[PDB]
Amino acid sequence: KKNIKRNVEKIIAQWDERTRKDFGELTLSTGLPGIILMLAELKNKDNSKIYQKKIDNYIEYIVSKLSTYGLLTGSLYSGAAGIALSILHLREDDEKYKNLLDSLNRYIEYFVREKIEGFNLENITPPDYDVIEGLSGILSYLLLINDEQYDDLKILIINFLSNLTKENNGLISLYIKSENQMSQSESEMYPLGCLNMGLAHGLAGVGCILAYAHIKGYSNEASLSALQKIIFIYEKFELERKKQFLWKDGLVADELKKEKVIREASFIRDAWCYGGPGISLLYLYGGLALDNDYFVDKAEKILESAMQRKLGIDSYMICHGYSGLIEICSLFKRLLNTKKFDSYMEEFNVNSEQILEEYGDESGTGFLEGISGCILVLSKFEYSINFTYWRQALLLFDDFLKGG
Ligand SMILES: [Zn+2]
Repeated sequence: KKNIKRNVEKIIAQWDERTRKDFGELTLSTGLPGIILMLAELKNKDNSKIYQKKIDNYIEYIVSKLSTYGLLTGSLYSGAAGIALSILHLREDDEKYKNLLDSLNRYIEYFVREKIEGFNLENITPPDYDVIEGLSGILSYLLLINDEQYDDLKILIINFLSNLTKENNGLISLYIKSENQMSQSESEMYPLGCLNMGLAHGLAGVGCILAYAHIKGYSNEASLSALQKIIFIYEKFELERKKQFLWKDGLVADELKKEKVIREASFIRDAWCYGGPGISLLYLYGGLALDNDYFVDKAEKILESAMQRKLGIDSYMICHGYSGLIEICSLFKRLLNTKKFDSYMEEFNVNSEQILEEYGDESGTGFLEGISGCILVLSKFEYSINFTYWRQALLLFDDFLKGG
């Protein structure tokens, strides 16, 4: 289909215009890091020449924005880790990429080490630890670096996350007080606060990165116990019978302190960020890292269930849309050689032309919610060799069974 080409071309036009006119532009979420990945993934196509040029332009632009306004964050989705991920594949092509990457890496270590030092536990909020803004996301990038000089950093973060699964105010740790919720409306959903149970912002994300850390060579008894405790909490608060393979977004103090779910949710959905699809990654990675066939078998059922149901799905975006679910299924097939999701993947690719044309102008061009995320997904069905590490940003680990 020649429609990816037209669409890409118009994304380049918008970004060529912007790159001679905002914090947002430098983020993986909505900005150039995402556009760089999308374009870099299209190398086999005829216009890779032009694409590498735009990529190099957009990198130029990024470094002069950094060397003027600096960086405030090391985060995967808003900061240095996402900028570094978007160009990691380019490292050995020229020293300009290597130098820039080394700068990003020193900044990250500085930033992480500084964030851990100043951390106040009874002010814990998801951007502290999570995938989008916190350490889990940062570690996801760092584990791609083999240079042994980041070992202490890796374990510093691993211990820190593990420690957050310990009991506190009686029992607690990763529990978020109501005033510590990310948004006004969330403070109001959870007047007594909660344990966030999503991949993007909650316990599943922390669990995944610890399983992935283990298989990359980075674990101890404390982290393996943390992983275990997390999967144990997922096994415990799983909803029942007809709501089987479902979890609420958050568990509240008393639910936790009585070990049974009490009040029922208003809105559960099937997303990468919250719900079954994301949660299946925890079971998959726990299962594989812990050598537990039950966990692995179950991850499959959790995802299979979500694909059948598509709860709250009304777009093709990555974060909480159908492209997200589809990409998680593609990972299962890569790691397990399962055929369980083959019809869902087939159907999506059959429908591709329509997906792009009806994609809103409304959610922008960016990775996490915009059309370029969707183009990444489509592009790797068409040509499955990944030139980039984009999937790392979603905790989709193609190297999970490659060793250390
Ligand atoms: Zn989302």
